Amino acid sequence: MRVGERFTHDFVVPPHKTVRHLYPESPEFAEFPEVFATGFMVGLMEWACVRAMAPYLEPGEGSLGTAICVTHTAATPPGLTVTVTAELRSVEGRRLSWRVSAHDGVDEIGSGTHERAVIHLEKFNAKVRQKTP
Amino acid sequence: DGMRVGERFTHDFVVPPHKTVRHLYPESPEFAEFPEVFATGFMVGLMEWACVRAMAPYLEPGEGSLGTAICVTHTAATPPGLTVTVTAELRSVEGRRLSWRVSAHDGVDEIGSGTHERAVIHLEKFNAKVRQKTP
Repeated sequence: MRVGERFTHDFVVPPHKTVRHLYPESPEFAEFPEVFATGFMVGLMEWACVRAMAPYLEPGEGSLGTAICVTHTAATPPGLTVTVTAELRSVEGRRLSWRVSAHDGVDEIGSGTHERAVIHLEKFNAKVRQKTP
Repeated sequence: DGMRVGERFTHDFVVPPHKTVRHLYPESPEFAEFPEVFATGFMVGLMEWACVRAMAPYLEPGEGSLGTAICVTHTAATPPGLTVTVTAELRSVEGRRLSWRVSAHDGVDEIGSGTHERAVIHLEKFNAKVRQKTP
């Protein structure tokens, strides 16, 4: 995997990726404006990075998000297409650092950095199995 | 009043099965086989929720807020059934912009921390703007 490697993916915002859909159990969010939630944008950023690195993972391997540092500079109603671009900026063995950026066809909506660590899936699941209630 | 710098709100949440990674984007084939852990996008929303709850007594009627930045590590994984405690500490207020230090632990591990910034908005003004760009 090479530094400068870019990947791009598009996503038409559906009604069910607004703030209130992120936490339906939240009365405090229930009457927030109908805009693409930051947490959903983060997941879209993660997803772009996961797709870009998938052809470089061995079988039995996966990855986890380890950091997210982004702005969220404009709001997006449902119906717009959000284009995320992910550019690999660093590879420190198991650790990958992406510059992530997103626009909704009208505005730049956010950018910053996302980081990921490559895991062995079997060894990781055992670790979480043993802190599960 | 006005909000006081250094004041803390904490906020508890039992992670249910439906706040795992494959539940953030059910439409994602690429996520459908991820381990069953609390998604970063859900932790981020939990942190916003803590900050929103802390701010609410201080907003004028018709006022709300939007997150404008998030900068957090996510350092341990959390299966469903553990309680995530989010701590939001107010760092600064500069007119409409507030800065928060956000922190989370799942009873076993510290799971993440960093910063979150929000902006106070006039809800109906903002909605009218949002419509100007709906298709």
